[PDB]
Formats: sequence, structure tokens, C-alpha cells
Amino acid sequence: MDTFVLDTSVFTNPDVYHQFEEDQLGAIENFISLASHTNANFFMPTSVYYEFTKMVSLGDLAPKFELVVRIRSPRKWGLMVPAEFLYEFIEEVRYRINKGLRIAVNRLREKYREALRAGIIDSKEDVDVLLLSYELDAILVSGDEGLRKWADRVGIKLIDPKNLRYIMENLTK
Amino acid sequence: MDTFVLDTSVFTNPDVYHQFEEDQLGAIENFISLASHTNANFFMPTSVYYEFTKMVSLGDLAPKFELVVRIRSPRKWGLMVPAEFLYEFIEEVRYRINKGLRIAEEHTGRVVNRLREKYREALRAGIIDSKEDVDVLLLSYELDAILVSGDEGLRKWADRVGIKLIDPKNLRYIMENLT
Amino acid sequence: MDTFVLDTSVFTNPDVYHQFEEDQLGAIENFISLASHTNANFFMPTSVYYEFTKMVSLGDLAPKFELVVRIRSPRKWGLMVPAEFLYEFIEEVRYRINKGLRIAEEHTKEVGRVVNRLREKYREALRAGIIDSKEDVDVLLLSYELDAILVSGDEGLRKWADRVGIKLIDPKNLRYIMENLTK
Amino acid sequence: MDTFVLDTSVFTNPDVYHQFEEDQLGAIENFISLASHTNANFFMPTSVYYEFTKMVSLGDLAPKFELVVRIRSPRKWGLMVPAEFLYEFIEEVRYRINKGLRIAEEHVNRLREKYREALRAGIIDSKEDVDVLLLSYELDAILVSGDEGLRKWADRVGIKLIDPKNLRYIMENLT
Amino acid sequence: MDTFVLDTSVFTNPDVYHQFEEDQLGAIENFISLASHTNANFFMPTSVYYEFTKMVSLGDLAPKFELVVRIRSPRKWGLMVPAEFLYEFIEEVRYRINKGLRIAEEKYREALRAGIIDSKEDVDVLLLSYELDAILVSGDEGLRKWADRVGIKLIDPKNLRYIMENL
Amino acid sequence: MDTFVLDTSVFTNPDVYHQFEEDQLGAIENFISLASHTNANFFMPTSVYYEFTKMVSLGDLAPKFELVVRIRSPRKWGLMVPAEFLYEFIEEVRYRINKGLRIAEEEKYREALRAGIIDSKEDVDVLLLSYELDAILVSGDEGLRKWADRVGIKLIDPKNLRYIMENLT
Amino acid sequence: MDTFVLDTSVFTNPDVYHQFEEDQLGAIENFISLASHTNANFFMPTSVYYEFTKMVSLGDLAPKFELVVRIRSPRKWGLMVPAEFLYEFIEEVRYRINKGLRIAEENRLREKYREALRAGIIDSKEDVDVLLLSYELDAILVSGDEGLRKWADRVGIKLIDPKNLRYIMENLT
Amino acid sequence: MDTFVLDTSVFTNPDVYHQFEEDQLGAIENFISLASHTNANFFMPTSVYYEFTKMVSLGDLAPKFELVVRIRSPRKWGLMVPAEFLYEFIEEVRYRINKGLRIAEENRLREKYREALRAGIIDSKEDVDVLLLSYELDAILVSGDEGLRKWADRVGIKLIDPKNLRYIMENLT
Amino acid sequence: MDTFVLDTSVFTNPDVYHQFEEDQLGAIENFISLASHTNANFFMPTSVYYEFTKMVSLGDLAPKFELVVRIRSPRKWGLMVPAEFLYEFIEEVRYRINKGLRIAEEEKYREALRAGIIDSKEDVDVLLLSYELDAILVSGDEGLRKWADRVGIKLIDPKNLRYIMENLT
Amino acid sequence: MDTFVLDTSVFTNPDVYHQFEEDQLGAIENFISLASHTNANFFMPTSVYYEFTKMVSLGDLAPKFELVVRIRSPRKWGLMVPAEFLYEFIEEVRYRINKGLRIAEEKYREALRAGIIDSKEDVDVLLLSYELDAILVSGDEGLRKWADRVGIKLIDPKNLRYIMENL
Amino acid sequence: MDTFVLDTSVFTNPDVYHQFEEDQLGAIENFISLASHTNANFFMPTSVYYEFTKMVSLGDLAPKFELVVRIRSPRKWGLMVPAEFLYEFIEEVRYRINKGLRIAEEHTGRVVNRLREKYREALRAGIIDSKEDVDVLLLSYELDAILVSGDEGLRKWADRVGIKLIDPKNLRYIMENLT
Repeated sequence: MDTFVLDTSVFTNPDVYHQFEEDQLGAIENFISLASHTNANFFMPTSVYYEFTKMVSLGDLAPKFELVVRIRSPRKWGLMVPAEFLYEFIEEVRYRINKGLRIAVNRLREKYREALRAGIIDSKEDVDVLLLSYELDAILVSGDEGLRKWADRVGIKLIDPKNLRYIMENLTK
Repeated sequence: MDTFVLDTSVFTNPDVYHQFEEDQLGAIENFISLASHTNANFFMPTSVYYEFTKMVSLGDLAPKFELVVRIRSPRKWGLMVPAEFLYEFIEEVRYRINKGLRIAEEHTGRVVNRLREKYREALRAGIIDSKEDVDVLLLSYELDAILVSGDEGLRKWADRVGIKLIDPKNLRYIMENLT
Repeated sequence: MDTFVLDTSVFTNPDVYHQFEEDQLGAIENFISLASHTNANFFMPTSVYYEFTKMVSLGDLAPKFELVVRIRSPRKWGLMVPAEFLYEFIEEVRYRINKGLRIAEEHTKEVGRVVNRLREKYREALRAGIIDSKEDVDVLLLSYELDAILVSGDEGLRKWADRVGIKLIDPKNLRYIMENLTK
Repeated sequence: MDTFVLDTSVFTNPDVYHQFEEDQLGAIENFISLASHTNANFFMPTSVYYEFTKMVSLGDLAPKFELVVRIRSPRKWGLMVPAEFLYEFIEEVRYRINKGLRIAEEHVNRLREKYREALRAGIIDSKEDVDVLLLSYELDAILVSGDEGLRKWADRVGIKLIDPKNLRYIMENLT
Repeated sequence: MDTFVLDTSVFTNPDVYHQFEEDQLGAIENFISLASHTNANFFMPTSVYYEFTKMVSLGDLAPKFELVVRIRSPRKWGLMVPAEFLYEFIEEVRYRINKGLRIAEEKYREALRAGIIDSKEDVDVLLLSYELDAILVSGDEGLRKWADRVGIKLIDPKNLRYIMENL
Repeated sequence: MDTFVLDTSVFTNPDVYHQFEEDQLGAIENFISLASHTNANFFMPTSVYYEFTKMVSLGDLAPKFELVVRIRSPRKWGLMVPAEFLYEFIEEVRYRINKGLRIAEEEKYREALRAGIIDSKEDVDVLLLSYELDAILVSGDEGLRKWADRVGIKLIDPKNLRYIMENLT
Repeated sequence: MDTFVLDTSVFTNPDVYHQFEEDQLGAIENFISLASHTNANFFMPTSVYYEFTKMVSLGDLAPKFELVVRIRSPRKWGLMVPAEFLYEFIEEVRYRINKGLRIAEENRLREKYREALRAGIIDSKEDVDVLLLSYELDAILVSGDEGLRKWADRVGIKLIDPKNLRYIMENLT
Repeated sequence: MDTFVLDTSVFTNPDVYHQFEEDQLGAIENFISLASHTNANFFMPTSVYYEFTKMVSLGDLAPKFELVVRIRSPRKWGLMVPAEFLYEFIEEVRYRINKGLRIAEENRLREKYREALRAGIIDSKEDVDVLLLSYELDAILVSGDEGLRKWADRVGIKLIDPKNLRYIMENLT
Repeated sequence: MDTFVLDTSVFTNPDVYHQFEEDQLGAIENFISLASHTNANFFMPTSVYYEFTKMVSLGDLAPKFELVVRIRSPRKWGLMVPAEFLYEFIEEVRYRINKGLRIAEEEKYREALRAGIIDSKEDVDVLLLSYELDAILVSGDEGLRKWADRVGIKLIDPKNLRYIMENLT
Repeated sequence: MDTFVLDTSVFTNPDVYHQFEEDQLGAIENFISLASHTNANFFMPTSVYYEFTKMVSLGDLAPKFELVVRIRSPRKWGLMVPAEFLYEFIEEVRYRINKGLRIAEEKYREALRAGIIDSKEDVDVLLLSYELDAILVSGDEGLRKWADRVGIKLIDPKNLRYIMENL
Repeated sequence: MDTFVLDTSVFTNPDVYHQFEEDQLGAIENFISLASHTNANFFMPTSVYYEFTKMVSLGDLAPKFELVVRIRSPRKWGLMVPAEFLYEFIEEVRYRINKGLRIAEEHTGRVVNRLREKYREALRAGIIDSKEDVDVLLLSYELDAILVSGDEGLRKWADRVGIKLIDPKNLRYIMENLT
């Protein structure tokens, strides 16, 4: 039975969520409905779910979302990663900060200070996503191309996020 | 099938128990009834159950409650925790004591004497709550269970150490979808 | 050769340090001098040495002390303690916070400002009971890791050390022990 | 026999190097001379040595330095660090970026580059931090550093430490 | 399926056996009947069963009892307990005897030699419970507090009938 | 080099201490002096040393004693004993209580046993320490050394302790 | 399913075999009959079966008995017993002979005393065989001899009252 | 350096002790004297030393003997012997008693026959103790009893001719 | 399900094959027919089957026989036997040679032993195969089954083979 | 230092012992003298030494011999040989006896019962050599060819004196 | 100290042995003399030594040679080689047989009969040489020794499988620098 770990970008990037509906809230609702009738487990890291809720107001959808998408933390005890992964994470932080810095009087340096604090949060989400995907042996669904490139050098299973609805449909119990 | 370890706050904090009914005994009895018809195991550490019985008089409910919610002790023999966990526990005691000390101070010859006994009850309960926290975490770890809490402090420790969690406000909803 | 882990109390409790000299700074300086000519390794946890520097001002003694007493952190990686040590610590915490409350109140057994001064002396008591509990863990873990003899003076810590199988000495005989190991 | 892993700050922060000489190039030279007669091993990560050379021109000292201080890379092959360490590293990056900008903030076109530079050096110094810790862990060595934030981290992880102000002193008490 | 290890106290302390019947022999008889029709294994240490028979005369009930409640010895070969457990046992002996002599008011020499027999029962009970991963059913506060320190599964003995019924 | 774990009865039973001197305090003092020159390690469990101090007032000898005979606790962390040893302990408690009860039979019944428990806890501490250090158990108590024999702990005649100490410089 | 290892005494001591029938060969035949319709495995050591056959003639029953009661040797190849067990066996030899010696006390006196201890060691070798086989198969020892059952208990072998063997077999069909 | 485990028979059988001196207590004293100046460790099981003391009074010599010959118990805690060894011990009991029984054949007849087999099992328990201790220390067994030495050989314990013990000790000073 | 390793003597000793039929070839044929319907695996070592074919001419029965009783070699690669078994083998050779020598004593001395060696090699092949498969050894030879007993291999009375086969559909 | 395991053939076959002396008792005597002054351990299996004493009467040489040549049994507990070795032993027995009867020309029954005694010696020799990691000294072609198949260290027995001398 | 395993070709190929002297027996005896005063162990497989004795009559030299060059058999009991090695051996037999077949052909009613016996001696020696090669490699591996050969074919197999090598022409020089 296929397990998936979802990124923040799955429901915040329009290129991905448009497959459910053009509205954000409507796409999320459609996803939740479909997730009930599909033979799949969905997961999302605690940290990622937190940032998703800061961006999108789910309200009455939250409990249904939390029922179909299990929110687990990847911080297992005694989990060890090889030293190499540590060094690759450093490169991911570089990517994240510099990407945020590109998109940025003194609203250029409280923009800039906000960009790097977001860049750290995005990196701590990336590692949470990968670790959880690794632990569950799950398929990582993510609109962030930079994350997906890293999930490959590390050998995590992937899907084209644009085909998530399609995949889900062809697995209905 | 899903396993849950319940904290004391599941049935003592109104924000959580109101999903079952509006009376404490009503909520407990509604929970027990539903637990019978749900495909799930429930557990509560011995220490947590003890404090729960001091705060609430179950009476005739106790045997039914003890049947649906299994009371186990998490004090395993060959169990080992990393030295990290030990240091994290010290921070939880700090959190517990200082939160309990805030609430003593705020309520605030004769006024000096009610304040000393109010600060002793703040610390002693702060330690009791910290020992319960550990019991809850260890049991959750051992059974690979979903910790149902409500005490934001505990839930955030549970998260640091990778224990499974749920929003306690959605407990009834989850139970209803596992019948 | 013998290895020792030192508590704060070895140089702050007068019943212990008098063996070197009657003054505090004099006792510490005398200890350092003797430690140089003794065939023994001395250690103190980073957390404990920090509290020792907050209570006593070593000044020019610091570098000599830091040479004879090695200041190491016991927070090794993958160190695992059994789960019973977790519960025994919960109990030391209790003993500690309580001993302190005792002195807070018992010291304050003694306008309305009285209430605020009592409020502080209670606050200070728990904050220092948690600092002394963290010290206690640090001391035991360091003693365990090095297989060292714990020199304390604190009854509460030594009782715990004994429960967990850590080697102990009478702190009052430290100078004597050191003298019978000269190189 | 004692082993030490040196940080850049040992020879770039004056508060540390003054124990050898007031002069930077003289402190380094004095250190090198003493290291020859000291019963100790010295090490410095490859990345750390690279940054040290970009700040200080050693010239004819380089070969003597490279003989007394062995320049090794900690990027071993089967090394596994706990997942926790990974999260600790993220916090170290936060500390170093935020320390860099606090410096930057104080001194429009010059500001955008003073802020790029703040965080590119912030990442480089975080990579140096990891290199230093991993090498210290691998060799079971005593980490000598002037940076507070690195020395604070070397404690959470249990790496052996020294007051850098006492380095000369320690070296002298080992022949 | 839930396994259980029974103490002597289950059928000798009236507070516990009254749930089956007011009569002692009738409670045992009722328990055995119910045990047949419940999806649960029952066990009792050799040493505990011996003392139970010295106190209660079962007569024709014995073979039915021995069929529903399996009598095993916990003395498996190569079983190792942590040194800590050994020290905790010493404390249990202290508890057992001190209680016993309170009760003295030749009756000192019986309060000792019974206090140790009760201690040997306690160990046999805990070890068997540990080995089978069973739920310890016991009236005795002291045994149940020790069982808890060592992480053995417990039940309120007063709800034994109720639990059996719901299986 | 030879390691020894000492019981309480080494310095509290006259049959054993007479080899050092006729006086108790003098035998202890003679032992301490001889221990300093001897090529052997001496040890005594914490619990055993405590009871020894309650019986004998060492005074100024305590620091010299605590230098020659090292007072360790045998309650090591990951230590496991076979379940059989646990059952052997129960028999030792019976031996100790019944011996203490015979002598009582002339509050002296209540403390005939409370001492019997303390003596049994000491016995365990002595055996475990002996096991851990792979040491020779020196004890005058018959019952303890007969147990020590069942569990394969090395033994000596306590009456020959001085002689053995002398044959090791 | 339950497994049992049988002693000689289960069919030679009258106090146990009377549960099947009053006559010895009749009891054996009833047992065999019942064992066929029982949901249980029966075993007896080779050495024990040999002495059983030297005491009872059996004849016609032998092939039926050998079908229901499997005769195995417990001398497994890599079996290790604790040194302790070795000492315990010396005590069992003592018990076995000194018993034998009580009967004898009731030339021929020598010829009775020699015969007493030679049968004593044969019975000791039976005891070992029985315990080892019970251990190997994790079987319930059905004996009748108190001394063997006391030993079996110290060693933690599963036991039953031999007087209830028929009853147990009946409740497993 | 060479290690030896001694039997009772090394100082109770005259055929062996005569190499030291004709008198028993004189031989023991010479052995003790020589053992002091020998580069070799000597050992004897607790059970063996006990029976040795019940046969020879010794007295004055005891502390010197206990210094040169270390009296250890071989009942080590985690010792495992193969099941095979257990069977071999049953044969040793047989040998030991049937021998004992030959002497007896030469009331009192009973009191001689009881005494014969009680000493036989005591000697069997000695044999085990000796072999186990020899095994544990990797020591050379010095016996005098042929039956024990035959066993020691089947088990692969190191052996010496007891008649050459003095000679061996002399060539190690 | 039950597995059996068969010796040569199962079909070459009349005391054993008479249960199937009075004729040799008829007993073998009856056995093969019964084996097909029985819920049991049969095996015979390669070496044993070779000698069986030299003694009895199976003709058209061979393919049916080789279908019901599987002919395997027990010379597995990483197989190790304890050194004791090696010494036990030496005693088996002595038994086999001396038995063959008694019967010889009436080139019949030279081949009294050469057969004794072949029979000893067969014995080893039989035991090793039985050990490997955890099979029940069926053999009429007294000496072999008494060895099989010493080494803990499962056994049956060969006289009851038909009866056992019948009680397994 | 080089350890050696000696066969009977070392002191019973004249081709080998002639290097010490022409006389048999003198060769043994000479060997023992040299053995004392050479930096090498010597060993011989129990079974081999027994047969050696049945053939040669040593008398007063025995204790000196037993001091220089340690007589151990190879029957260590738990030693395992590969199944292959077992089959190779069968072949050795075949070799030993077949040789033996050639020689027959009651003398058939002795050529067998000696052929097996020689086989049991062969195993004892190889196992001891294996256990000690020793050099096997043997006159017998057949034993030395087997020793070679199993990877045991060998020497030419004719050069034994020479090797001892250079140590 | 350095250990060496010698091939048959060390003393039979002149290009190698000429470093010691110009006569075969001269070279062997010079080698033996030097081997006595060098801090090095020498070994040769039993099979290799056998073939060496067939080709050269050592006589009185044999005991001295056997003392300096230890003749061991590499047929270890628990020794395992990777299945690669097995396939590589087949290629070595191909090399050996085809090299030996070339030399038979080249030398080349009566001519047919000397050619059949010349092709049988080419194969049978080709197998003998292949078994020697394996013995040499296995012994070298077991002792972690330096293979001294000269047979270019063997040296190139030895290299594929990571055995230590030396130029055989420098053997004397190496021995001289280890005195």
C-alpha cells in the first residue's frame, strides 16, 4: 500500500494544486475527499503542517485534513545519518538562503532579514520531509524542484506532483 | 490498529472533554461508551491514572474505565534512554515548576502564611506533573502509541522526541471514524 | 593512576577545604600546588566549573587550576543510561528543590514588601535547586564515563552516587590521599 | 599523547594570539617554534587552513606550519552522525548568519553587498564549525577555538575543550 | 489472547473472591466454570499452588482447577535478572516479615517462617509473570507495588470476573 | 596482583583478629600498617564498612583504613545475576534469621531478625563485590563462605590472612 | 498442541495406571486407544522404553504403542547443559540409590545390594534422558516418581499430576 | 608458567608420595618445601582438600600447604558443559561404586556396603570438581587414580605421570 | 510431514521386507506403490542406492523407486561434525570389520573387510543424511541404529514401517 | 618458537632415527639430550606414546622423554572438523589396512586390528598438529600425504636433527 | 620482517638465477648461503618444490635448501576464495595450455608419432603449471608474502588479485639490503 509524504508546496503552489481546483481552499477540500476513498497513507511532518497552517486558514477542514494526512515528527531517537548527508544539508541551506535573497530603503533589509529567517525555516522543513520520507519508505510529493533534486541524490522515491490526483484515482479501494 | 496513551488533561481540561459532553462525568461516560465500539486500544500510565482518580470521583465508572483504558506502568526492565532525554527532562521540570509558580503568585501577618503553603503546593505538584510527563512519554514510546494530551508543554516535548501526536480536540472524531 | 571528579562543594564547603588552609583562596591555591606533584588525574564538569567561578573569584589562579583540573563535558554522543536512572534523577530533583525550600522558608521563618522578598527567596531556591540537580547529573555521568572517584561532601549526591555504583572517597581525607600518591 | 584541533580564530583573534607575540606573523612563528619542541599533535581541517591562508600571508612559514599542524579532512567514509546533530547545525547557521548581519548593520548599493557578504561568510564559517567538530570527534582531540558559539556547541556534543588563552601555557608543560 | 498469573490472595482474600460467590469453595467453583468459557490462559506458580492447597481443601475440584489454571515453575535455566532486582527482593522480605510480626500479637517463629514463604511466593509470581508477559492478579498491596516498580502488567483483582466475562 | 574483599567479621571475630594482636583496636592498627607494605589490593563494600564503624570506633585510624582498604559499592549498573542466585539468597536469609533467633531465645526478637536482614544484605554486597573484582573473599562467617563456595568465589582461611600478607613483601 | 514425555512409572506404578483400568495390560491398551483420538503428541526416551519393555511383555500392543508414543533419543549433538545441572545429577544419583538401598535392607544380601545400586544408576540415567527430552521438546513431564518431579521443578520443566492424565487427554479431543 | 591441579591420591596413594619420602607427613612436608622454590602454580578443589584433611591430620602444615596449593571451587557461574560430559559422568559413578563394591565383598556387611557407595559418590563428586577446575585453569592434572586419568584423557585435559611429579618440579626452578 | 532415510537392509533383510511381501522384488514393488499414496518423503544416500542396485536387479522398477525415494548425497559443503563423531566412526569400522571377519571364518578374508569398509562408509552417509534432513532412520542393522541412538538421530522399528506408512493416508 | 608433533615412526623406523645414532635406544637418548638444549616445544599424542612404549622399552629414559616431549590428547571438547575430513579418514583406514594384509604374508586378524590402531594414531596426530599449529614429523608416506591434503605443516624427518641443531 | 614465496622459475629460468652465479647449482648454493644471513623468511609450495626437485638434482644441498626455504602446503582448511578467482583460474589454464601448445608446434609415418606425444606432454605440463600457479598464489595470500616469479603470466595474475610482487632480477639486491 503506497505511502506519501507531502510538502508545504503541494497545496500552496498553484501549478500543483490546480489539478484539484482553481481555488486554494477548494483544492484542499477536494484532495481531502479523494484521500478518504483512496488506498493510500498520507503523512506530513509536524513542522511542515505548522507552516502550512500559518499560510492557509483551514478552519473546519483541519480535523478532516488531520484525519487523512497523519502529522508525524521525524525526530526518532538513535536515528543516524551518514556524515555525507550533513554536508549535503549545508548545501541545501545555501540554496534556500540565496533563493530567498534573490526574491528580496530599510524595507530592503527587513525584507532581507525576513528572507533568511524564512530560508532557515524552509531548510529545517526540507530535512524533516526527507527524514520522514526515509523512515517510512514513502514517495515524496513536492512542488519544490530544489527539494526533489536532493531527494534523488539521497535515493528517496519521487512522483511528479502534477500527477498526484491521477495516481490517487488509479488506487481507489 | 491504532493505540493511544491518554494524559490526565484529556478528561480534566474542559477545552478537550467538551467534545463528549458538558459535564465532566458525562464526558467520561460518553468516552467509555464510544471506546467499547471503536477499533482502538487505549492506555494510561499507572501514575497518571492515580492522579486522575484523586481529581475525579469515578465510582461505578472505574471498572468500565479500567476495562477500556488499560492502566500499565512504563517502568521497563531493560529499557535505556539516551543521555539527551535526561537533560530534556530537567528542562521540563523547569517549565512545570515555573508555570506552577506563576499561577501561585498571581492569585496572591496572615497573607505570608497562605503564600508559603501555596508555593509548596506549586513545586510539589510541578514535580508530580513532571514524573507523569515522563511516564506518558515512555509508555507512548514503548507501545508506539499516539499521545493524546492537551498540555501544550508535554506535546512539544513529545514532538522533540518523535512520539506520535493528535489534536486532543479531534479525539471523538477520530474514534468515530474507526468503528 | 587514580582519577577524581570534583564537585563545587569540595572548595565551597568549609568543612572540606579547611584541610588545605583556613582561607578559601588559600585552600584552592594549596590544592593546585599539591595536585601538580601528585600522580592523579583531576576533572570537573563544565557546568560545575562554571558555578564554581560564579561563587569564587580565582583571578590569576584560573589557568593553573584549569591545568591541574581538566574541565570536560559529560555529554557524550550515543551515551545511554537505563530508564531507572531517569527515575532516580526525578527523586534527586525532589530532594534538592525541597532542601532549598527548607532554607528559603526556614531562613525566612523570620510593611507588605515582606511578601515580595519571600517571593524572591522562593524563586531563587528552586532555580538553584535545578542548577544543583543538573550539576549532580553532570558529576555522576562524568564519574561514570571516566570510571573516576567522586569527591563531593554533599550528602545527597554521595548517597545517589552510592546507589548507582560510583566510586567514592571521604572528602575530608582528600589531602591525605593526594599526599600518599606523590611522584 | 595530547592532540589538538585548531580553529582559524586561534591565530586571527588578537585576544588569543597575543600570548605568543603582539605581532600576528610573530605569534604564528612563535607557535610553530614551540610546537616543534612540544610533546603534542596539532591538526587543522583542510577548509579551516584554506580560510586561514586567505586571511594571513604565511609565505615562508607555510611549510613549517604544515609540518607542525597536520592539515586533514574530516570527510571520512563510514562516518555517521546522529540526526540530532543535523538540527543542531541548523541552529549554528542561524547563530552565525545573525552574528554576521549584526556586524554588517552597523557600518544602499554598499549595503546590499555588505549583506550578501555577511551571510556567505556566515555559511562558510558554519561549514568550518562542522569540519572542526567532526575532526575533533574523529581524533578524540581537544578543540582550541576563540569563537564562543563554536565552543558552546562543542559542549552540547561532548568534545574536549581548552581555554585558548592558556594554549602557550599548556604547550610549555609538555616539554 | 490475554494470559494471567494468579496469587494465593485471589482465592483466600474475601474482598477479591466475593465477586464469584460469598462462599469460598463456591467462588473457586464458579471461577473454574467461567475459566472454561473464557478466551484466556491462566497460570499459577508451583510454590503458590502448593500453599493454596494447604489453606483450602479442593477435593474433587483440584483436577478441573489444574486443567484451567496451568501450574508451572518459573525457575527457567539461564534466566538472568538485573542485580537491582536482587536488592529490591531484600526490601520485599523486610516488608513481608515486619508486617507479619505486627500480627504476632512460637507465634514469632511462625510470623518469620511464613513471611519468607510469602517472599518466595512473590518472586515465583513475578518471574512467571515476566516470562509469560502475563497480567498479575493479586490482592496484596505490597506485591502489586513491586510488580509496578518492575513493569509487570496489573489488573484490579476486584474486576477479574468482569474482565473474564468481556472475553 | 592479589585482591581481597573483607567482611565485617574479619576484625570483629576474635578467632580471626588475634593473629594481628590480642586487642581489637591493636589488631586493626597492625593490619593497616602491614597492608601499606603488602603487594595486595584490599576492598570492603560500603554497607559492610558502615556496620563495621557502628561496632568499632576507629577514631584517627579511619583515614588510614580508608586508604589501605578501598570502600566500593557493588551496585553496578548493567550487572545481571542468574535467577538461581536470587533463590540462593532466600536460603541465606533463612539461615541468618534462624541463627539470630536461636541466640535471641534466652525487642530482642524484633531485632534478632532486623539484624539478620542487615547481615543478609551485607552478604550479597560482599559476594557481588568479590565477583566483580574477581577477588579472594576473607570472612570468618561459616555460612557466608559456604555460600561463596557454591557460587565459585575464591576463598582463603581467614586465620592465615597475616601469613599470606607477609608472603607478599 | 500439547506434548508429553512419559516415564516408566506412568504404566508400572498402580497408583497412576488405575485411572485407565485395574489390570496393567488393560490400562496400557486403553491409553493407546485414547491417545489415538487425542489432540496431543506423546514421547518416551529410548532408554525408558527399553526398561519399560523389560518389565512388561506387551507383545501385540508394541506397534500400536510405538505409533502413539514416539520413542526418541535426547542425545542431541550440540546440546549444552549448565555445570549446575551436572551437580544436581549427582544428588539425583544419591537419592536414587539410597532409596534402592532401603528395600535391600529388608550371598543374597550382597546380590540384593549389588542389584539395588545397579538398578539405581539405570534409573538415574533414565531421569536425565527424561528431563533432557522434556527440555528439548518443551513438553509436559508425566512421571509418578516424586524425586524426578522435584528435580523437574527445580529445572523448570512443565509438570502435570499423573493421576489426572486420563482427564487431561479427555478434554483435548 | 605451568599450573597443576592435584587429586587426593597424590598424597594418599603410597606409590606416588614415596618419591618425596617414605613417611606420609614427611612427603607432604617435602612437597611443600619444594613447591616454594618451584616456578609453578598449584591448585586443589575445595571438595578434594576437605576429604584430604579428613584422611590426614596435617595440623602445623596446613597454612604452608594452603599457601603453596591454592584451594579454589570450580563451580563457576556461567560454565556450560556439553550434554555428552553429563552422560560420561554417569559411567564414572558406575566405575567408582562397583570398585568400592569389590572391597566391601571381602549388620557390618550392610554397614560396609552402604559405606562403599556413599564414599563412591563422594569420590565421583571429587572427580568432576577436579576435571572442571583443570579445564577452567588449563592445568595439568596430577592424579594417581587410573579411572580419573582415563576420563581426563577422553575429555582432553592435560596429564602427567604422577610418579614423575618431583622430577618435573625439580626441572622448573 | 514425516521424512525417512532408508538403509540397504530395509529391502535386503527378510525380517524387514516380509511385511510388504514374501518375495524380495514383490516387497519392493508393494513398498513403491504404497509410498505413492503415503504422505511422507523418502530418501536414500547415493552410496546406499548404488549398493542396493548391485545386490537387487530392479529392472523396470528403478524409475518408480527413484521417484518415490529420492537419492541424495549428504556431502554438503560447509558441514562440520564434532571431533567426537570422528572417533565414534572408528569404533563403527571396528564393529563392521570384526562382524564381517566372524562370518568369513568358515579372498574371503580380503573381501570380508573391503565390504566392512563399504558398509562403514554407507553408515556415515546414512547418518549424515538423516542429520541434515532431520529424518527418521529406518534400518534393520542393529549396530547402525545403536550408533544412530548415541548421536540423537530419530529412529523407528523397521518391522513397523508398513504400519506407519498406512497410518499416514 | 617452532612446535613439533612426533609420530611413532620417528623412533621406530631406522631410516629416520639413524641420524641420532645407529642404536635404537641410543638414538632416543641422543634426541632427548638435544631436545633439552633446543629452543623448540615437542609433543606426541597420548595414543601414539602408548604404542611407542609397547614397542620400545625406555626404562629410566621415560621421565626425561616425558619432560622434553609433552604427551597431550587431541580430544578437545567442541572441536569440529568439516564433514570432508571424515570421508578422508575412511580412505586413510582403507590405505592402512590394505597395506597391512599385503604384509600378512591369526596374522590377518592382527594386520586388521593393527591397521585400525594405526588409523586412530593418524587422526590423533593430525588433530594435535592442527590444534597446536605444529610441524608434523613422520616417517610414514601415507600420513604425510594426508597431512598435506589438509594443510598441516611438514618437515623431512631425515633432517630433524639438523633443524634442531640450527635452533 | 619480509616474507617471500618462490616459484619454480626463480632457479630454473637463467634470466633470474644468473644474478647469483652462472651455473644453476652455483646460483642455488649462492642463494642458500645468502638466505642464511638475511633477515627474511622464504617459502615454496609443496607442489612447486616437487617439480623443482624433478628438474634439478640438489643432492647434498636439499637439507640446507629445505631449511632456508620452508616448504608448506597452501591447502587450508577453512579457506574460501571468491567465485571470481575460480573463473580467473580457467583463463590461466587457457594461457598455460596455449603457450605450451605453441612451443610443441614450433619444434615440429614417423613425424606424426612424435607430434602426438609432444602435444600430450604440452597439455599435461600445462595443467601441472596451472596447479602450481594456484598453490603459489594461495600460499602468497595466506602468508601475505611477496611473490618472486619471473613467469610473466603468473605475475600478471598475481597483480589482478592484489598479491605483493618484486622484480625477480632484483632478488639478490633486496636480500643484500636486509642483512
